[PDB]
Amino acid sequence: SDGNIELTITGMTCASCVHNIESKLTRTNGITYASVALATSKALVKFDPEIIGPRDIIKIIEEIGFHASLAQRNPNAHHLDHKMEIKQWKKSFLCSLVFGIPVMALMIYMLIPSNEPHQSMVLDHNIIPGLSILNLIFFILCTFVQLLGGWYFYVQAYKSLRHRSANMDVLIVLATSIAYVYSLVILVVAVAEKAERSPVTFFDTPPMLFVFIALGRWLEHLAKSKTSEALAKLMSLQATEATVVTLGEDNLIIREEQVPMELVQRGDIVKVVPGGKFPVDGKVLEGNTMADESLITGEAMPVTKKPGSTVIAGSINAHGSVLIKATHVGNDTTLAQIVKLVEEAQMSKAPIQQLADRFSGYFVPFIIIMSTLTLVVWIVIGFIDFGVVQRYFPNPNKHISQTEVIIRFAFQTSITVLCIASPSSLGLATPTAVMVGTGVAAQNGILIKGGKPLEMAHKIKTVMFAKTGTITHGVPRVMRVLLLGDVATLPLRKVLAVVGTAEASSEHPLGVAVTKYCKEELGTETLGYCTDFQAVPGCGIGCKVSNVEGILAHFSVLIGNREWLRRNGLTISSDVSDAMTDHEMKGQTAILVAIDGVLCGMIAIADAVKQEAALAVHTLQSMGVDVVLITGDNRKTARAIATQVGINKVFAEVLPSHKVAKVQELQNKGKKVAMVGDGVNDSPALAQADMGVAIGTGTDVAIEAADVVLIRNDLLDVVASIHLSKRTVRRIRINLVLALIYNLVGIPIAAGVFMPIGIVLQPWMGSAAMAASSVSVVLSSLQLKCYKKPDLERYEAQAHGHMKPLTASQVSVHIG
Ligand SMILES: [Pt+2]
Repeated sequence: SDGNIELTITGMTCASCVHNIESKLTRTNGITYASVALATSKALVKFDPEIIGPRDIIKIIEEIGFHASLAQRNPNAHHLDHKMEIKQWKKSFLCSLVFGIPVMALMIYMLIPSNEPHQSMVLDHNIIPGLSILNLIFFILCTFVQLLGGWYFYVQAYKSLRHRSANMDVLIVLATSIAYVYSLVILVVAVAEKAERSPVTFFDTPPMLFVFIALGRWLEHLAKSKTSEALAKLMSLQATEATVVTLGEDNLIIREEQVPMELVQRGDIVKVVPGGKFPVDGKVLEGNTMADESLITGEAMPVTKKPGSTVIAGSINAHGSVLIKATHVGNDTTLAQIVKLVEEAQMSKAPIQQLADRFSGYFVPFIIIMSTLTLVVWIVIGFIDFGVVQRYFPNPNKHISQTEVIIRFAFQTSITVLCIASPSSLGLATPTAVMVGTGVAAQNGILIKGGKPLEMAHKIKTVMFAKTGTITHGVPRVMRVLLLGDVATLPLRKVLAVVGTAEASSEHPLGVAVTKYCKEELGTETLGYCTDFQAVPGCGIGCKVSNVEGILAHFSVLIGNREWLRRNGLTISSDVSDAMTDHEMKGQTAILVAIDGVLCGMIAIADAVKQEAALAVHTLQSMGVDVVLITGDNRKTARAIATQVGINKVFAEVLPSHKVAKVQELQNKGKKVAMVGDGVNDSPALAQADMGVAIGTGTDVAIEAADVVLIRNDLLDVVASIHLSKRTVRRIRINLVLALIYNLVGIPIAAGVFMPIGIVLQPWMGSAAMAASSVSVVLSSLQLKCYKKPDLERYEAQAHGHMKPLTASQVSVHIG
């Protein structure tokens, strides 16, 4: 609501444009944030709304030199497809192959000596003093290459040089221009002086530079396109046509229509045939069927659906034809929300990613300075102290004087050094790994958002679980109802009816269960009236019940915890004090009933802890992560459930009001704490925590407090979320090393420092060793896709043997 804009930018090729754009925008006044995604080719900028407008931002971007526009909503396939660039680079490589074969054949013909040559390689027979026929062929071919093959690089360098910054094609244009001009000058000098020998010239490298450049830039885009498979599959999964039906009286088909999604609205009725996708989320009206959504939520078992259930826009129907009423259409569907969340997942760049952006904006000038320094130092060392170099070039050649060999060596070693740098491999090391990790997570239910939580989960030491809806099933079962007061004037029917009618006003999770229970044993569909319903969260409810004859034909009611009756001034007895103890330490909480000050009786209410809770708590304990449980229930109830799962420290009697101070005090020691909440209920608690985990939120992934969202209601996915985040963060570190070892080794070698050992590279060898670098970085990222989701028996394996039981004695409780 702060005028936060999202833009799409076309034309970002080099990895150095991101730093330029971000610095130019942030340095401009009135802007506090700017994130640019090279892979997605978009931008996310927030600013002060009144000072500047979106058109001003577009104008600034156009001034920088990029074409930008407002973000579109549905069309994203071509951005993530990379079709145009792959096709163009493949076409360019095939086009440039026609001039790489002849020069390569001529070069290889020179090297291998024939055992019985026809004339002993007279292909270098001079015709005009200084101009051999070989050099004529090479000159013609190189002129055609420069006037026909390097045009695109010339255009890119010209458009980048119009502004202060320099992209990565400057290196290519400089290399080719120098290798052309020096050779042309030396050839003209040789011809004019009428020398007998044609000097060795630099007319062979431009033909071999462009072939390797195009091959590298084609393979690199072909490898990139495999990183966006998850987004491509998710986006190209929603349907575009629906079968609109109209119901006369008894859901009878009046008529049929086919409508696009942009015209269908909420409340419409649509039918699906077997084998067809559900176009819109909605409520099942009639018909029994079952559908599988393994491409949406990641589960393998196909869910069964009955009239009155919900559907997911994207699942495939199997049995029969079913009519449903549309509820969410368009951007409101779960699939659209998932796609959007994953899209802005690659926007919050990590600090290491920001450093990598900063380093790659100051790379090309560094390479140019290093190349010029190498050229000058080689010339001066050759011209001043020839002894050191002639120790390794001792041969005296009459055809070319020793002055001319030093210059040629200096030029060769100053061209190879700037022809071997690979800024792109350093630029795209981390973004590809981040994208692949997020996609492989999203295809498994875990819905990690943002790049910061990726490395946040690496160093978390304490995890925090809530009780209801997170550890246990969340749908409580009523065990039994006990009566403590009178039986004649307070029969079972009366007390259950009045408590059910009293709680019917409320919506607290445990009370709806007891109300529906009361309905099911009394068998009465009617109910009375409740008035003066005082509802204090975390304390209890107090009210009065009227119209008590509705159910009894077949009243100040105070319901709450023990202190709730203390607040209303009700006495303390001993038989009631140990009444729930028989059940309280068995893991079922108990609610006490007192109407008009009369201790009517007690009810035991239970909710079963999920099976997975036994192992998920232990794996984190063995993985090096501590665990703490928090709840607002009684201390004895927390103690019982803590032992059943194995958490030593618990925070009980926490009223739902504060629930942030306990998180606050844990973070006060400098450690990192992440809480596993439930969603809309515990939004303030998740936001304060460093990483928010929202578990069991099906088709409600639009959560802003939490930075990690889990669709399936499984505690083991918490383990997989941490276990997969570590496996990703390690990949950036490995990727950022291969881009530094290669550069800090390929520069000295191309600088000719290894001359005494006797290893020197011609420039064409300085490009074939660069195209392999860019692809190798991407190929190291794609290895993450080989990730099998661990199964229940998988965790049973490494956890087998050692499961240490614990008793309530070694269980601490809260403080204050
Ligand atoms: Pt380059």
